[PDB]
Amino acid sequence: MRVLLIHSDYIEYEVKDKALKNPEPISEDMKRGRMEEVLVAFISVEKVDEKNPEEVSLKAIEEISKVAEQVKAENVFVYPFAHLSSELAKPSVAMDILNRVYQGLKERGFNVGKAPFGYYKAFKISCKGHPLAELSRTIVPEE
Amino acid sequence: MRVLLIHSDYIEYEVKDKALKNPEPISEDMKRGRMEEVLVAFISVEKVDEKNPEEVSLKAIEEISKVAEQVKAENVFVYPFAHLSSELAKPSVAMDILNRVYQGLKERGFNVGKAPFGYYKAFKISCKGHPLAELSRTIVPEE
Repeated sequence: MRVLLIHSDYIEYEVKDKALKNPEPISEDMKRGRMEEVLVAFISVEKVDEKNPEEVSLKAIEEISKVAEQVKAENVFVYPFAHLSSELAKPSVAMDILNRVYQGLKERGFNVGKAPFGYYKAFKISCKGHPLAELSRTIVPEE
Repeated sequence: MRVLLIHSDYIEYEVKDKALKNPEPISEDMKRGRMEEVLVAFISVEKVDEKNPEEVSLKAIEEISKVAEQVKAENVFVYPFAHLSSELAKPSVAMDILNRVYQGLKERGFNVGKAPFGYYKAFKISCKGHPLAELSRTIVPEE
């Protein structure tokens, strides 16, 4: 897994066309969203993550929480984002892990939003300028 | 080299703290910038690019131009962005290549903007939702 963490004044998205034939099933509330004062976690789920979805997710949950604690973010947004790696996971495993991370973060007491997997999305973001406001993390299972 | 190409209604930045000890020397006009209706090229210059800075840059110039032609963008923005790879180039070579790409794109008749290398930057972007509006490219020299 590769994660890009961006501490942002806001994130906003609107689901547009489908990018896969079998994308994530969505409800009407899921086709747009906005959070403010938010650590946006852009996530690429990778092939090696398929060895241990649970271990990878837990490690991601810990890393994302730690950065949110550092920048004092109470809001986290899980934004699926394939472009951080070419070594991508099967879409079913990607969704599995994205969900594990999303749920895990709520279980830690954050307010967490998400964008659905497998659609093209318009999105707006404003990245605060700070040293810890734009970070990247590599998280992989122990083999 | 890894490039993330985002067709955007706008990009905007404001240079904040320095992220390196020897960043790119900047003038006062360089510390903020805005373009609209713009193909934003987020660029990670990689270690393997040091074998042939010229060849890599030319390949990048061609790929970025082609995408701008597809989405009919007349404005391009070169945004240095280390997070697309862990296999990073020496900062001097990174700046060399970023400049080659920037200049090359102007020589093709685009209006081109850039953000300086080596600073933390606040930035705002709005990505159009379209299928070709958020793309990634790997460009490396032939060995």
